[PDB]
Amino acid sequence: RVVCREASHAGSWYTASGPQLNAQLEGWLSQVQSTKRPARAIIAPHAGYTYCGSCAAHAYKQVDPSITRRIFILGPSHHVPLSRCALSSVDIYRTPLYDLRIDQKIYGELWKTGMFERMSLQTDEDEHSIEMHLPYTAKAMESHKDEFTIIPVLVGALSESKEQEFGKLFSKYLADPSNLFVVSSDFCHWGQRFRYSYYDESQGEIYRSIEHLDKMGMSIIEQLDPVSFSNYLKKYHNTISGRHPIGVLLNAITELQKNGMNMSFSFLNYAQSSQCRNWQDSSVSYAAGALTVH
Ligand SMILES: N[C@@H](CCC(=O)N[C@@H](CS)C(=O)NCC(=O)O)C(=O)O
Repeated sequence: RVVCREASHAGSWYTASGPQLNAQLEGWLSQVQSTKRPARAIIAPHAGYTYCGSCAAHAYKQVDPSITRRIFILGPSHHVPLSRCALSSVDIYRTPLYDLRIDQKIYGELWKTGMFERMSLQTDEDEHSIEMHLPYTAKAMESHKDEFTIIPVLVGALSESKEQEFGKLFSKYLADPSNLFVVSSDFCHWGQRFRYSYYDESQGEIYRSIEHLDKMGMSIIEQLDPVSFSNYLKKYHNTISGRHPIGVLLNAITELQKNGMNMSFSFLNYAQSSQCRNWQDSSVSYAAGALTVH
């Protein structure tokens, strides 16, 4: 049995040198003023750090490392035909900063729901959408580096009913101030290379239409409304890569509202990998945001 998941995208999606990566993350985090501490959930991108690291800092700066003790990371599956969610087979997730330990107690509880499959080590290491949050998490939590655990969850192509069921399942954990939910997603992938060319001419340039479409989705997320978000996906089919983890989060939020809790979500930074101006251009969008529970 292999006990460690190697940092299989280090050096290609982010800097492999621990000390240099540490300084790069520190630099991006220093440019952000914390406004939403202590975040109970964040939405953050999963592209290479050269493209999205500055944006992701706006989410990670909202984590209060003196409060958060367990960090769920829900990332969408890119390679495998997964219809449910999957849990890791290893005990430790490596990063160039320091290695992260999976919460064995919660992993046992989750497994006993019967709702999860077990992803192989090969599946685990092939996916990047969880790994891209490990260095940032390690950096955000370094002042308490030996006092927190992670709960990695691979999120497949969930049906609406599975988004509802997993949302209700995770809601009991979302209600605990010691827990943090990292919801991994990029926003619009625009261009012929993505077979996506939706364009609202009332917005002007293509990149402004992309910004408007993304921000329609971001505003719906801020309305805490999973049905509205599903309807928006059905209407425009925006290529939001973590739409299923987001659907899980929104259903968890509505479950907590039914239990009498009150919540607020705010997006804090929006960016595009480039600015599309003609039909042959392509770009990927990034958005960072935080959920506050009082
Ligand atoms: N170096 C990595 C990452 C490259 C990368 O991050 N590309 C951007 C687009 S310029 C991106 O957004 N990737 C994640 C996504 O498409 O959602 C690779 O070769 O795939």
